[PDB]
Amino acid sequence: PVIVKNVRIGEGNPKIVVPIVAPTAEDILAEATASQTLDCDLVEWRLDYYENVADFSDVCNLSQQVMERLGQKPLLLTFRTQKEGGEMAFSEENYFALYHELVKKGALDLLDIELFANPLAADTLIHEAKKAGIKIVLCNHDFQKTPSQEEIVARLRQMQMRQADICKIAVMPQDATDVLTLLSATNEMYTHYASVPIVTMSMGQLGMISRVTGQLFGSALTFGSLSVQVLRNYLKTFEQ
Amino acid sequence: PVIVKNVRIGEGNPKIVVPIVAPTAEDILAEATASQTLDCDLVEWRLDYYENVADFSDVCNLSQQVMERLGQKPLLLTFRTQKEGGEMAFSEENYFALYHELVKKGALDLLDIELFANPLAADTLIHEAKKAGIKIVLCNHDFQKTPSQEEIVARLRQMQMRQADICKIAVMPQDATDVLTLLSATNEMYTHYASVPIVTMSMGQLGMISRVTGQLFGSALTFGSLSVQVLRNYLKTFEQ
Repeated sequence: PVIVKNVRIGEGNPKIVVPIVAPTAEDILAEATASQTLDCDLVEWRLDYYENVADFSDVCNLSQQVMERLGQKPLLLTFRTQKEGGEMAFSEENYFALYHELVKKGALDLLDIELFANPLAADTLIHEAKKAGIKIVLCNHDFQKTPSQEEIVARLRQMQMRQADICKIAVMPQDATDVLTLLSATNEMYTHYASVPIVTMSMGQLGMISRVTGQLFGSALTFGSLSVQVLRNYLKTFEQ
Repeated sequence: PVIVKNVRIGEGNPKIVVPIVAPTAEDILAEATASQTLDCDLVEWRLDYYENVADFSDVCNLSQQVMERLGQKPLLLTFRTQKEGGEMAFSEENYFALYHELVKKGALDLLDIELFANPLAADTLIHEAKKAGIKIVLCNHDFQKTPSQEEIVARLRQMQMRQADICKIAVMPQDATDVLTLLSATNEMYTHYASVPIVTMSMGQLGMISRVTGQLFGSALTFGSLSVQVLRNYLKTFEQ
């Protein structure tokens, strides 16, 4: 169980994550302040939405102001790359340079790193982040399709092998079978291979059940904009 | 799609069944009247709870009174046998004799017959009930375990082969894998073999999700005492 600011990720009910996707600084701070009265456990600031994300110092400073308003909720920072659903084109070099800077002079508790990004660069980044006390979330997103159950499991297993603190995968269902594929992949990974927390979801309207069944099948985080209030309520209903 | 009093079973969202399990006629009538303002689509009266179920004429008359109070919601009549989770010991002979009288002198829209009951007696009953315009629900309940995915499918296919209007199976999960097994069995039956509506569920707290996922995986009916209020709300949230 990964413990950050008293939030026990990988224990009890799935912890709730709200994303900030606002593009202006002013709205990003407002929504951070708003999280203080939202029924969630942590906050993900999505970097690839931020209009000034190419200014790495602006981002580091802004990250400080966001943290100050979070009422001691963990702050996850994520630059989702374009090939996995992200908002903007970004060179690999800028991808790793931004993260290295946040690690040095930014505020954050967890760092999102895509499994498929340049591993040599990513591994070096991982150790620099961990040294700073940042928890690592390795992750993969397929927004077009659902890989086979074995491939989802293999990807989750490769993240754990790369010393992820938390392994995450999101896949896009095209029918109800794909949702089962994701749910089963989640169950197999969790019961048989996982010794760190894992996070999975089947995206879209078809995969929505995957966002409230985390306790049953072994998914330790769920993301809420399903809204965060409905999410907590639904988690309690399906609580084991 | 089985259409009964305008309830289109097998289309759109899962239709909600509220059971009546009160033991006295007084409370059974009270609950039938109360269903008129409950957010449900039909009503199952569990005969095996009824203190006077052995008085077949009393049951026939009571069913008439129940019907008058249903605001034109379909009435499903069910005697669940002990071996399948029922409330009382009851001979095979009295089980068929009860249903036969109901077919002739009772009021009911759907009749619940268990797959494993004496099939020759059961088939003769089925044609008599259909002749009286009654829909047949062939069904199986395992309240202690979950059979293999293939067996669940085979039982559902056997129910359809015996000319069921609706095929139903409830199984008992012992872990998360068992719930998936049931959900997967549902999906496979629905997509590859079903030409009549099917109803599936994984019992208990573990399998609670299978009560709100009918539209996604192919289950046409869901039962709520989850309460009927919560159920409809939850069906709308996960609606496709």
